[PDB]
Amino acid sequence: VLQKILIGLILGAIVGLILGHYGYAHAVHTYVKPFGDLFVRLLKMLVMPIVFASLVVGAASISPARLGRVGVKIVVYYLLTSAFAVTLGIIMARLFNPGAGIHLAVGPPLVHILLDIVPTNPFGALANGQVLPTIFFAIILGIAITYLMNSENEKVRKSAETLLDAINGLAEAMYKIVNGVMQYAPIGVFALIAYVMAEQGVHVVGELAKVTAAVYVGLTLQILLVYFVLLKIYGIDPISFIKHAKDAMLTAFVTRSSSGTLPVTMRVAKEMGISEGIYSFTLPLGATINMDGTALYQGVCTFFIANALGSHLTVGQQLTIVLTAVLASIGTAGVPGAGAIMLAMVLHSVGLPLTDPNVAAAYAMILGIDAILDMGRTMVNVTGDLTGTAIVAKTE
Amino acid sequence: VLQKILIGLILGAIVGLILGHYGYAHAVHTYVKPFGDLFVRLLKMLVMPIVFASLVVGAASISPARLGRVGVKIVVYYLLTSAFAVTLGIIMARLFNPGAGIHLAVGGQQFPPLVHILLDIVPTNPFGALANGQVLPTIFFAIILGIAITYLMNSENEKVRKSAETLLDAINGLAEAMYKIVNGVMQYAPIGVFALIAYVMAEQGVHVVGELAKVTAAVYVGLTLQILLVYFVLLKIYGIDPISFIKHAKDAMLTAFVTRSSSGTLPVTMRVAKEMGISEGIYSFTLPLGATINMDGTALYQGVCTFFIANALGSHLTVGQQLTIVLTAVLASIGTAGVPGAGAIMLAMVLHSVGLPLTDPNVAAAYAMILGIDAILDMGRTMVNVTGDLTGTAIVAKTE
Amino acid sequence: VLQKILIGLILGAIVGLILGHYGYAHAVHTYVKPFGDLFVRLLKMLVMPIVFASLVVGAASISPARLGRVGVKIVVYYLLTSAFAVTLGIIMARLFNPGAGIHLAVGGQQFQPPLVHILLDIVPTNPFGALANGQVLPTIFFAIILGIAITYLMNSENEKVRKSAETLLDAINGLAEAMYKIVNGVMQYAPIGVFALIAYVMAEQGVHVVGELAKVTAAVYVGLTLQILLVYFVLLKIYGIDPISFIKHAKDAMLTAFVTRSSSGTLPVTMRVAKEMGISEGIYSFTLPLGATINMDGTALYQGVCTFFIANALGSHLTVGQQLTIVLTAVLASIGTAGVPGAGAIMLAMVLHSVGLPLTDPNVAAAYAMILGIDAILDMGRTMVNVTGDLTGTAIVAKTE
Ligand SMILES: N[C@@H](CC(=O)O)C(=O)O
Ligand SMILES: N[C@@H](CC(=O)O)C(=O)O
Ligand SMILES: N[C@@H](CC(=O)O)C(=O)O
Ligand code: NA
Ligand code: NA
Ligand code: NA
Ligand code: NA
Ligand code: NA
Ligand code: NA
Repeated sequence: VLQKILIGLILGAIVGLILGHYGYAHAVHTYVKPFGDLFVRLLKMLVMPIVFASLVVGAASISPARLGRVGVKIVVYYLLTSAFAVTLGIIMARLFNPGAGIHLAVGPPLVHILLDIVPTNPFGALANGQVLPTIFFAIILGIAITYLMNSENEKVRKSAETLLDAINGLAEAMYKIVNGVMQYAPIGVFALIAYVMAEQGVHVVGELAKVTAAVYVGLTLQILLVYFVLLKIYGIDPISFIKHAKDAMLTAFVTRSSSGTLPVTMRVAKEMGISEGIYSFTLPLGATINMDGTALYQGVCTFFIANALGSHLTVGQQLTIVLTAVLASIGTAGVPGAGAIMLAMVLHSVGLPLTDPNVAAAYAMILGIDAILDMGRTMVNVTGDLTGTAIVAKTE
Repeated sequence: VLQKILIGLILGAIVGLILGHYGYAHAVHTYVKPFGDLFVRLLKMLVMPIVFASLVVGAASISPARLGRVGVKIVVYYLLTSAFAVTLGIIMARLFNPGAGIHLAVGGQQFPPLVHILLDIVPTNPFGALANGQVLPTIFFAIILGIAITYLMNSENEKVRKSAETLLDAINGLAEAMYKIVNGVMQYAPIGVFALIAYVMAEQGVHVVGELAKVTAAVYVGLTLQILLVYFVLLKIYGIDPISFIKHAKDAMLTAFVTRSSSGTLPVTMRVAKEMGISEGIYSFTLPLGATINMDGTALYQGVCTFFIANALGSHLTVGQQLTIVLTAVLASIGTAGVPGAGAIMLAMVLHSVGLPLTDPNVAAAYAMILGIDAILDMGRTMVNVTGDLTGTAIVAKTE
Repeated sequence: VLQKILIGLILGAIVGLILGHYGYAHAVHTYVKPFGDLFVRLLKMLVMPIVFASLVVGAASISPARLGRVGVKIVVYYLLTSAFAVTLGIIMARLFNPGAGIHLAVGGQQFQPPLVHILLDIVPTNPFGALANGQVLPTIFFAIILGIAITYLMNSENEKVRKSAETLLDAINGLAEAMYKIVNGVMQYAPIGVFALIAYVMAEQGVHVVGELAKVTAAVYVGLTLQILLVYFVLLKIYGIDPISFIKHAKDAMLTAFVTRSSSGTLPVTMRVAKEMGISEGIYSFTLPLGATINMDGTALYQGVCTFFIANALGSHLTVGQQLTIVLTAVLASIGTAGVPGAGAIMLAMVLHSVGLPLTDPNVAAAYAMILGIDAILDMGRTMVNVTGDLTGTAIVAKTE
């Protein structure tokens, strides 16, 4: 069964939590966290081909619409889900008030980012991660192929259908393998939370426990208040959605890599019957743009620091968190650290840099339990993609 | 229309030239030169696949000849076109005499095994070579693959011949698809172009005065006379209509001028070779090769710079052994890469050949004057570097 | 003919040996060793595709067995071949006793991996990366996984799935095939390539094989010869395969491996000898690349006979007892040692700190620098046996399945 995951997740959360309370953070890290990393190694392996392949073959569907409309749909969808997510985490940090005790001890060109979506060598872009420029190209290829196939010349249309196939052969094959790599997941998962529990979990106490609640409640309320709602309204069964997306949420949670989860996310989109036309473009894009769980986490962390330091958090202009949280979320990468790291950009937005070494002394507190906040946050980052995809998949 | 390029090129050259006279070199650079770079990003994207694919499928044609003869032809073609080009630039710099005023201010200054270059043509990992630019080793391998494919298809075993034809197809699928795209990316060209000369005009253009204007003339007149005196002529004699050639190569010459990347123009140069009906067997090998070997417009620029410096410093430019420019210019040209600066950079090698290095900090004070308007000289020089590939390809395409 | 190789190897060994006795180590290196390197460049070129392709198509054959059994077989084969090889080189260095004269001159001086963070590295994180940056091993791991997913994709109820899948599998074979076509052409260069390659090593390190260095060399090559006759010829004979047909077939791989000293660079030529002696891509296209970095038999001997050379010149008792700890670590070091044309030297260090005599104690570091003075001589021999052991094992296991 795939409750062997929950058997691993629960057993591991427990076995983990215990062993780290007894100073064996290092019996774990040296002994258990390779099996958790192995699992990840595998899932990374599949991300590059599965993404490329499935997007070329996902330029099956209509050039100007689908893509055009679907992009714009999903983009618009993504923005509002994220712009909401922070506001929800603002409200969570006005509710829980994480910062009384005084912070104890002390001690990119934007444009030259947009241009970087258009690769300069697509084999480069392939061989060095780089989902986003890959996406951009994989699309352009898959479209040129469509047009090649409706050529009058039938040597053109011969080879073109040829190519398009092998590419699908691959995309398909990746999907075949994401099934096998899921067998490891119970062990993979067990080992992964075993670590984070026996490590940062035995540190979630006092005001750190306070902030953690303010996050995860916010994350829960993102789902029920936004996803379940937006699903319900759009006529899709929320509860069927969860049942199907169980596998991606668990990987995303446990891995904390949105980008690492992508194959498993994409195979959940396949096996809930959406078109490669949609999912194979919305998913990778969203996998780095729709960080809903980050925008909450960042909105609730800006507050945590500005409370321990005791600014008024502008009773007025804290929309400039909301704004910058969005912006930072969009920027934050899909690796299992960067929301912390990027939180900085929404901090210098509220005017409290990691230079004023009390700020830097709270932020370092936060960072002490990031991988805890990460799991939750990540899982919601991914879910937001599936929701959005699914919603837009039903609109088209 | 593709006169929207000329509408962009002329509007941009003007809008540019003006704004840079009014100290807005930075309103441009921050606001207009991304659109120009976007265009380039795109064209870079295509170069790697288009080059690889088209050459494997361009090992359609006859193994020993075609390739063999065509290589040798185009190589021989390339050498003499370049060896001429410098001599034409020598004559331009004896004509215009760019160096009376003494290289005034001093102080603002500047800092390969040959064999371990030839060996570097044979790649050690063809996916490496692919994923890291590297046209030349790619070419080498793409050929070798394209040939092994031909031979695989005439195998007695028909599972061998099944899969082989299969592979060769998808590869063509791609090569084809790239060509489809170089058509789309051409749509951007008018904006792309407008922005790209908007920059160079509003930047180094408002600096082309006095003896800098003098050297520019002696280059561009030399570049014009490379066309009329060598291309138009070598085209006419070989029976191809010059004026149909220019009409067809209007797109590659405009990209190359505006981009200044020989190598970045390659897809558009290769889709001009296709749509003037030459064989992938020829063009998909002569074009990439020449795109980094047949720098004619460089060898002129370098011959006419060596003279500009040795005039401002006032050496006799050896009344006798300035053939050692001619020789080294060739050698430098061959070497100079297809990126949008290196003719300047490489000019150094022909300077230390005439015996005046960038150490003697008056030399390095002229050479830094030159470098002040290089992108002006680059547009010109680059366009001629590409044209010379088309000319030679076309000429040799007609001989075979 | 392919005796134009032997005509080049012999002419070159001679022309080389002579010119380096007359201080023209640099007339050679500047003039002859490019043609030797060109040859290598080419063979490198083919390695990546040939390996990848042939393994995906090599996941023709049965998923659970073949692979399963063949792996375990070849793995088990490999261990014992190597574990023997050192013991043979132990015995060679008890026989020839290379270390009387005290390590003269001190002051040559060199400096001094997480295992688990090696195993994890076999599973690539981006297969295009792995491909584009050498990295045979993770490539293997993935190429298999691909080739198997392909097999299963082809027996799908959906026949659009089974359409494109067979499509893909074909082009991949188109390539594999095409590489093999080319390893034939690149063999044409071999006589020149070979001539130039030994021309170098002879006119360079060969005019240095004198005295105790000649002593150790003998103790190596005799050990290497006796690895063949005593182990290969034997294990071949017993398994019913004709040794002398095997040698006839593997003549081309052995000569490249010897002359190139790159086990990994020889791989196309080795893999095309496996093809043209009629083994399945199912076997050879997995056992050959794996072994090309794991089955270093000629290394484990060289390393066992080098530990002894140094421990003799320094005069330790070489533990009359626990020198099995060489045997053990030599295996481990052999397994680790890469297929590039130096690393047995470099890795010998790990079996030295195992016997407790590091390159810090600068007389150790003054012997090890003597060894290294003639490594490329020991390398040719050692390497060729590293490859042979792959063919032997492949062939043996190829006949078992
Ligand atoms: N690990 C997170 C990123 C973050 O920490 O912000 C994710 O992939 O969603
Ligand atoms: N940018 C030129 C090189 C040069 O300026 O010499 C070209 O690529 O053609
Ligand atoms: N050159 C050897 C490695 C070594 O010298 O240990 C080989 O490839 O087999
Ligand atoms: Na996401
Ligand atoms: Na993000
Ligand atoms: Na050129
Ligand atoms: Na050049
Ligand atoms: Na080996
Ligand atoms: Na090894």
